[PDB]
Amino acid sequence: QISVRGLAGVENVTELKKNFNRHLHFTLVKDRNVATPRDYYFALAHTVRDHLVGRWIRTQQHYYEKDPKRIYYLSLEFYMGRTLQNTMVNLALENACDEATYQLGLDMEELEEIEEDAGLGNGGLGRLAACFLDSMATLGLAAYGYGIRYEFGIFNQKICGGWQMEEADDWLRYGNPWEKARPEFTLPVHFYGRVEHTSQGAKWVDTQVVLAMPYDTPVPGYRNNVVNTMRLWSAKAPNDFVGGYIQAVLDRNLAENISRVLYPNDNFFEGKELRLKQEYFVVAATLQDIIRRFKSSKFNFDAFPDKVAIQLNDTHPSLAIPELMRVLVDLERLDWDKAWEVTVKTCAYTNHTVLPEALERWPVHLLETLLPRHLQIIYEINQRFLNRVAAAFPGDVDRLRRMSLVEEGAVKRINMAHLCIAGSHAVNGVARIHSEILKKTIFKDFYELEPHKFQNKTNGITPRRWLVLCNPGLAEIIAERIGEEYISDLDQLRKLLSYVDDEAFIRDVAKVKQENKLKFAAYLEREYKVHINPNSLFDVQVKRIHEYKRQLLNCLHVITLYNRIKKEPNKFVVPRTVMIGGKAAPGYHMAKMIIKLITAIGDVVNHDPVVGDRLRVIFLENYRVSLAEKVIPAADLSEQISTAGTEASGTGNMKFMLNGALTIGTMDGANVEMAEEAGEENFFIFGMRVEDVDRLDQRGYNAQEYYDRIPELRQIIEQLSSGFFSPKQPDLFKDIVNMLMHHDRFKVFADYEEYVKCQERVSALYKNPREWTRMVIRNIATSGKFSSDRTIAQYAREIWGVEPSRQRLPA
Amino acid sequence: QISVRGLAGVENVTELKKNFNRHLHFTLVKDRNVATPRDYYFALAHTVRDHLVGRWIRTQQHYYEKDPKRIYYLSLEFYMGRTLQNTMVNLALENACDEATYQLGLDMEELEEIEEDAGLGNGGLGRLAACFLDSMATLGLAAYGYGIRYEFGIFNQKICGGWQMEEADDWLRYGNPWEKARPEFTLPVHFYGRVEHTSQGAKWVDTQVVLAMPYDTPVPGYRNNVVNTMRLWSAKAPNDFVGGYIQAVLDRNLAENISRVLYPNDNFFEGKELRLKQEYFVVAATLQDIIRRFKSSKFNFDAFPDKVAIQLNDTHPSLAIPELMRVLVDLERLDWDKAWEVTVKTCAYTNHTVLPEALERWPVHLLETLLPRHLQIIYEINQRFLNRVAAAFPGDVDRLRRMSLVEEGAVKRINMAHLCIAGSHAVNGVARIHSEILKKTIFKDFYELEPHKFQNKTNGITPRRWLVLCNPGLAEIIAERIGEEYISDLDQLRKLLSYVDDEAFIRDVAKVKQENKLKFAAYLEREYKVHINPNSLFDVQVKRIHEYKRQLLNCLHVITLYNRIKKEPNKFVVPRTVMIGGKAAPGYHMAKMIIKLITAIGDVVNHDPVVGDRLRVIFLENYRVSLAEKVIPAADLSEQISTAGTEASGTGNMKFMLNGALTIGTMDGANVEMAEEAGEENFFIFGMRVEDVDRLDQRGYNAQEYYDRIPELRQIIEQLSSGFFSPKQPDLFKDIVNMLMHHDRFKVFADYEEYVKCQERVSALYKNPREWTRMVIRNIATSGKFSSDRTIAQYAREIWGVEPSRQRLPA
Ligand SMILES: OC[C@@H]1O[C@@H](OC2=Cc3c(O)cc(O)cc3O[C@H]2c2ccc(O)cc2)[C@@H](O)[C@H](O)[C@H]1O
Ligand SMILES: OC[C@@H]1O[C@@H](OC2=Cc3c(O)cc(O)cc3O[C@H]2c2ccc(O)cc2)[C@@H](O)[C@H](O)[C@H]1O
Repeated sequence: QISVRGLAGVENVTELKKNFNRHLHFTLVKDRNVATPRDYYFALAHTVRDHLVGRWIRTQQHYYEKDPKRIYYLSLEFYMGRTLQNTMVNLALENACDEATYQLGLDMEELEEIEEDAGLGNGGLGRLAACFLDSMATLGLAAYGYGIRYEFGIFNQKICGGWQMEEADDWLRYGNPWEKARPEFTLPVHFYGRVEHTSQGAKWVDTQVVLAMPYDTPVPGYRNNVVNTMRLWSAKAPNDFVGGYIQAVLDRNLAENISRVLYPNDNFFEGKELRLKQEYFVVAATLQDIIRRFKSSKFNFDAFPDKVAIQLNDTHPSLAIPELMRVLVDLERLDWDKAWEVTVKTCAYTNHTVLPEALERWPVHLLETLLPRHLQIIYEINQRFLNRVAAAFPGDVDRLRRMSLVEEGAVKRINMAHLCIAGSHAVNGVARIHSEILKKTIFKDFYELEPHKFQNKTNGITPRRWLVLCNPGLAEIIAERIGEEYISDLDQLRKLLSYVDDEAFIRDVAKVKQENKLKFAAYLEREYKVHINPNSLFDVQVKRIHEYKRQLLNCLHVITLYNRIKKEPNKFVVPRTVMIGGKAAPGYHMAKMIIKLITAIGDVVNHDPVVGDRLRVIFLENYRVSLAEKVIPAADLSEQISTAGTEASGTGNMKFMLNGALTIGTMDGANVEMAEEAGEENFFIFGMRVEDVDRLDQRGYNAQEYYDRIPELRQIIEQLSSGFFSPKQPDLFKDIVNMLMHHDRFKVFADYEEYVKCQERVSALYKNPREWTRMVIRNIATSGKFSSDRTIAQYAREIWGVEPSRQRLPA
Repeated sequence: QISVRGLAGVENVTELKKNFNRHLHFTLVKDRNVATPRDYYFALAHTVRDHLVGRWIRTQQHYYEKDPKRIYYLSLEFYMGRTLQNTMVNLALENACDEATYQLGLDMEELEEIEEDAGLGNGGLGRLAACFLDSMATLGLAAYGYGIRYEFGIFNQKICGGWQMEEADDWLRYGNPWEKARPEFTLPVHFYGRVEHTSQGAKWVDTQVVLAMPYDTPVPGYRNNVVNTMRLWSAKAPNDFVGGYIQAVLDRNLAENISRVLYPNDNFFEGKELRLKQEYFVVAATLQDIIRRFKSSKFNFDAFPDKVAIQLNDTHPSLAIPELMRVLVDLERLDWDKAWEVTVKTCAYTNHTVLPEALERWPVHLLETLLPRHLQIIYEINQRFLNRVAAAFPGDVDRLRRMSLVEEGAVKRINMAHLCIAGSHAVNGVARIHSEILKKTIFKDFYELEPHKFQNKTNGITPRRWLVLCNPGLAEIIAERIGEEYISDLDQLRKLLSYVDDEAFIRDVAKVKQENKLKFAAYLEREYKVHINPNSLFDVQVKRIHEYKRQLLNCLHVITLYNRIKKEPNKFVVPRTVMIGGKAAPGYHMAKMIIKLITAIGDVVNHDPVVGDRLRVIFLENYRVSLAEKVIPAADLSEQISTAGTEASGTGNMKFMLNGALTIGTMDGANVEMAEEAGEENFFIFGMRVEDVDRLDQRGYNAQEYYDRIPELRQIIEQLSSGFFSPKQPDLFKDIVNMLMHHDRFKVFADYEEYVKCQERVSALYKNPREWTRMVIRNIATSGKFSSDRTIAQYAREIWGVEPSRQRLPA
């Protein structure tokens, strides 16, 4: 039906129907007469997975015999989403499976809606991991994702009475047809115990054992026949063990609780023991796998960093550094100095945030108890690292205190970021502005000691999931003009600037948007019986709910729009559907209040007969990867409105740009590079830059000043306090008011005026559909930099020391 | 290679090799080069399971369209063992799979050793369930096994320092290739809450929900193309739910603990709340399934007992009676009287023991809390039942007290046996002597009220698992003489009496035994490096360790044999390997002491150079279904030595008889019917009959009398007390001595003298191998009565009201 979806060859189609029917019979043990849509989805999934298998075995045996340098991407999050569509796209089977299912009397897109998200992440860091796996496979890297097979991913969000309610994300209830259990490669992980020092140095003894059972999931490259592996570990009680026999069997649960659930904190450090156990579990099992694979290869650990790269996604797997030192010194019996040389050449660290509340600072007592040998190693790392600091900066005692892996205080803690910098040959931020901030502020001391350590790798997104999968309409009109090479060479989208005056392309770009908006409107109607005006500007802020992301600033604008209509009812305004969605971490009270305020605004705005269909505010329930794939192709305006200096990069920004939305944003994270790529005349940039936030911090942020000088702001704060948006609970939003007036770390009121005025420019442009569409073409055409293929090629060349390849494997 | 194993057709073999290789590639995702024997086992299992699938779908759709009466066998235990061999035998694929694997360079029997027992039972009651499923499928009954999918079956037994140690039976670690998850047919089960009485009668409200997820396993009949279903329920926390979000997700474990582990009590009632929850879980989910299947059939609950039989394996699923009454009255709104008429015509009860410690007597407070509506219904059942008792036996107030479902005392309890008799149209014992005892003693009052209720169904064993699978050598020499109809018509073994003087058959029977003994000796050598003299009489007592089963009496004989050798070293005796095995329930101290005494006797006997290879005592570790299949075909002498009146039936007795062992036993359980079938001249019967035990109970059992009058007994008791068998812990066996001398409920010393003398007759016959073998032929030839096909045909005709059929399904 669509070119970019590939060929429905008569042979391909007849085989797929045959294999579909074989799986329905032998795999599902179902007759055509009793089979539910869920059975049909599973029959298709098994059929599509069969097509991976030959390439999956051949890829791995190609890496065995050719023995390239292996890349290990360690993350406590893989935010993978659904696998069925992505697999069909990367194997060129989408049109064949669509034809095959149609001939069988089935709608493939209804079947796709049955699959559970693999929601094994919180947000950007998690989704980055997932985009990276896709790009490493597409660039033919010998790459392995290593993580935890959480039984429960990020909670399912319900909205009840306008409030977030959390349900368990039981994603494995009907099984996972993609993964292969590898219980034969199960490994032991140790906890607690103590250290004895003997003639053969240190031994870690009297430990409790937890087994790590790996589950392998295929990662297909784009039409290159490469299939890499994501290995996720599952916690299992060891074989051998007052409540007696029954209670001892039930107590197996405690060890298995290690892989039970994803900690739902986005950009926030909660120092829970169980979280620490998850971090060590993934590091200990993974490094045993890496060492085993290293020893059984073509030929001493001198060559270890020429055969191994360990990339640490944030500080979460930071214990890989002391764990690698433990295995090399305590088990392989290397000298400390050689072990340390190997470790630093093997490991690199990615930082994702500058917010102090996000930094991992584990109490020393917890490490003493859980991981006694790791604490000893961390102390020895610290002594030798501070010895090098004293030699470079003699007598700079405060530098010694600031740089230490040990933080003094009521509770002594280990700074895991300091451990990562000390134990890694490369440290990177995730956008140029963030990487510079790292060198200027939080890691200034480390930058001065080792300037060549510090790099930038600007984030990207995979144009497979984030254009070809989610927006086939837009992929199609682009391919019709420039062919298909752009799908793994996204800089070719620059060829689109040649069509900025082409009436046909202009018509087609607006037509695809219109279709995406009618499809999203229909989804909202089907699933939730929510009606939206599809002739409205779709104004979309989707991301985790946080003070720094300033959903509240969006809230102040929505009420401004409502209050201007009530003041001048007869005055024409561009109709808007304002859509906000995202999950609040369960214990983040302010975030849960903000969700309640969005729904409360909706309760007034959406029922005012003076407003009617000119303005709608809706909270999108259960924002996750599959919902991103539906709403982002439907968006006209992308809200990227973080306080300047607070969003390290963002990736949602890059998805919206790729899918034909215009961006309203601050000069923050990758927004700066996106505005540089398209031209700032093609971006709605507003608000304080980093330097203006710093100047305001220097003289003190007084929010009362803004309230006193802006009548429209005062009216809104007064509506919040007096109970206009909570008439039966008039003091409901006291906490939001009090934070905005007195405790606002993110300076919401300081950007209010520039934001409202910038929003006026957005509406002005929207009234001119031709010029709106021409500005959209200028955005899409310059989004190529933001491909994760670009990001990964930089990692491969500048940190891992390996060369990418688009060249195909032979079958 | 062997006729009874079927045809290795060139086409059959080439297909199996093709499907083996397909599963290795697509199912296991493995190359020939990396594949372990475990992978090869799984490739074969998946290949063999594929052959079930067509027959499995067709059988179930045949029952849908033909709508016969359905039989529901409710058991908290299915002791199934391994499935791979049984499946190949029942589909006639054993020789083809053997040839197919041989051509692939693989030993099918090594592959079979990789499969985990489905050890979802304790002993006889559990194994009876399993034999019954096999026979119902072989007799073309529309039968369903309903139970619990325990994550952990009966514990793995290790012997450490001569002591039992329990390990968790992690039978699902590598998956179960036989079962099909049916998460789509998940049902809710309710716990706790309270009852409100409204205008529409009673409602059960404010309950906690646990979901029951069914797993369906195929049950193949013998070469009749019938494939029935065993449905096992798995506990799952409901969708919707101070430790906050993380703790609430971890707390899902508590509801899922319901299907975590099999209670390892054989013939003993432990009143644990979690056990009660398991009983209600299996009853509530099962009866919802039954009611749904009843409503969606060819046509009011009047016809319900013409379409449904519920068979209660012991009192474990006794709550089916009040549960069926709850659904019919509270949900379907039937009058009490009609509901009760339906319930009694639907339900029947099997009793497995007369021992008071085994009877389920649940505290009323526990039922009040867990199952408030069920307690109300049980009270109303009791009132109406005792009203019928008062009318039949006016003024017999003590009869009213003895028959009540309610037992008065410090703790008021419900007698679940009384509930079963009241709520069932049929009650059966499991051997003629046991069924008569029921009518004469524990259920005398009930027999007088309703004599036509009380039946006998003598236990049986499936000659598929217990002859063709385990002893193909013996199956073969029998088929060579009488053909193969005996395999599902076991009374044809009577034709073997024609060969009692045939020199060839006599030679062949002794040759098969000799081969079985060399194969068992080799297994013991391979797995445990234990050496046994294969030219010794194999004297075997395998069953759960209990005082009533009198492993201790076997112990007194072994030491008698040792003490006679030491007294007269030069005197020739028939060499013996004395083998004892079985599990002790973890909390049964006396049972664990007995295991320790068997190993302690071994520690002396097996190292005395005067004894050498003339006598060996060994404890067989981890007695289970797969180990029964190895040792029972190797046995010369079957020990069945329970105190007369205590073993309801036994089934181990019947296995040994089928496999060419002679029996030494009491006139207890089915031993009486086995001696009647073969002729008592062909059995080594000894000891008190029931009437002699009763006479001893009447004047008081004084064990000191026996000790005072039997010098050989006194010597042994003195060896036990003085520390001869525990030299470093001389008082180790004080508890055994004290129980034997003062508290022995099973009168061990009273049968000592007759047992030793009967054992002398066994040895005398063994010295004459021709006459031993002729007596064996007379045993095998008369074992036909003991087929579970015979037992099931009786259930079908005399309780369920359905006609068996050996006729085949068409494909
Ligand atoms: O940001 C400031 C913090 O926010 C809230 O607590 C949490 C912070 C948080 C966040 O800022 C972003 C997230 O994605 C997640 C967060 O989780 C918690 C939290 C607090 C209590 C818990 O039960 C668990 C975590 C506040 O409740 C807390 O007082 C404050 O320290
Ligand atoms: O037979 C007499 C009983 O035996 C032991 O307890 C148990 C009995 C028992 C049995 O006779 C056969 C079995 O298969 C299992 C049995 O389990 C326990 C038992 C006691 C304590 C526990 O922790 C659990 C069960 C004795 O420890 C107990 O004192 C006594 O009442």
